[PDB]
Amino acid sequence: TVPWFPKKISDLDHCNVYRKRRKYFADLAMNYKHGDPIPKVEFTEEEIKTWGTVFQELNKLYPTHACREYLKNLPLLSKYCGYREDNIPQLEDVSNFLKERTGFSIRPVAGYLSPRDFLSGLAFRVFHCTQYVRHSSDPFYTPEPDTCHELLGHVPLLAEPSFAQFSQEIGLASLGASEEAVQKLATCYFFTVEFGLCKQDGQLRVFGAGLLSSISELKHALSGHAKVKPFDPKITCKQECLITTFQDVYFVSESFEDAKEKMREFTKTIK
Ligand SMILES: CS(=O)(=O)c1cccc(-c2cc(Cl)ccc2[C@@H](Oc2cc(N3CCC4(CC3)CN[C@H](C(=O)O)C4)nc(N)n2)C(F)(F)F)c1
Ligand SMILES: [Fe+3]
Repeated sequence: TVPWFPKKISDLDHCNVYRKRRKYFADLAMNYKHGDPIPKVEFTEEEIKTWGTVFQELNKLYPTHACREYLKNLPLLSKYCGYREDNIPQLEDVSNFLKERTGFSIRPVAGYLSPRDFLSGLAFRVFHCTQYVRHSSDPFYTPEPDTCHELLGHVPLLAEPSFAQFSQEIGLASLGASEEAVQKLATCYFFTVEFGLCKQDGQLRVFGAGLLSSISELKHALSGHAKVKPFDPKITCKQECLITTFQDVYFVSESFEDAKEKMREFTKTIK
């Protein structure tokens, strides 16, 4: 039997200091329903400092590390959505920017959704995003997603039509699929959207969001010390997704158009 899956965007409704603060964010996400403006947050001074460190250090790296599509959209976000060292962008603002650019929108989320539920969001061009800020003790890498990761890792590529299409298609393929198919698609997502490298004018560049928000892993990924294989869905889908550490291997796509084509061939075989 086919599992429940959303048929319209609203069906996604059916999917000590620091701890106290995290509960505040978790409630904002839990109370949200489709159609609501995403609640705006007044960030603390410490939170803004953490953002500023992350933002300043990553922006020194992007020109030499990030793919061209990332770099194209990054300045648009400083102009329209308040991306600056001294200001944490709001999810509602970013959501409205994306809706105009590619039809993508944001929903706040408290922590992880299942891979099935997360991917189902992408089918409607909805990206579930956290709103809290990583703990100030390690700005350079965090093992759980935070708003810095969403805003600097994901958003600039969600604003690119080719990438938005690629992402949506992973979601669309997942809807009502078998457990095994969802796992394979989630793994493909992990090694493209989350931790992908691509080749542009012969150089290795970064498009993975998890790399683009981690000062330390971004540098590691292009350092020459990392293992690197071609993106090939039938092989890549078998690779373990790790969380404690830097990735043991990265996959290299040729372009967003090519990765999209490879996923189209692949998803035929898992229907
Ligand atoms: C999106 S999906 O639903 O298709 C999917 C695919 C594969 C696995 C999972 C999944 C699901 C659950 Cl319920 C729990 C955990 C995971 C995976 O965890 C993560 C962590 C994850 N982070 C964690 C946080 C950083 C960024 C990336 C790492 N450093 C960054 C930084 O410092 O800024 C932030 N990103 C993904 N996609 N999955 C795990 F299996 F553990 F690796 C989800
Ligand atoms: Fe992510």
